[PDB]
Amino acid sequence: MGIFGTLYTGVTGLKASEVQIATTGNNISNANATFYTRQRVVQTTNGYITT
Amino acid sequence: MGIFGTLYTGVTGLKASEVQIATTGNNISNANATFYTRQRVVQTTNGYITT
Repeated sequence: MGIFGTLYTGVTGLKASEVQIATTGNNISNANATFYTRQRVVQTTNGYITT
Repeated sequence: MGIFGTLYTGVTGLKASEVQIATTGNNISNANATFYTRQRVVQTTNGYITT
């Protein structure tokens, strides 16, 4: 029962914190400007069902 | 056959405690995607008895 239960709580909980932490962290530490911005990208799709 | 229930009654408080715990963290969970409002869980009963 507990194998996946407890596991993913730690996985999800930890990620939520460090990410936002990181996002703010360097930006403030930088004499910030903008000559680059987040790259965004997409994943190809597999076949799906409709009978 | 009876102990089946004996396990289950503990499972109620057990899993109810499990589910309610998971609910709080899930409210926290995926904040990278901006904002969110809520979900909720409930218990149920019906007509007249008292004993």
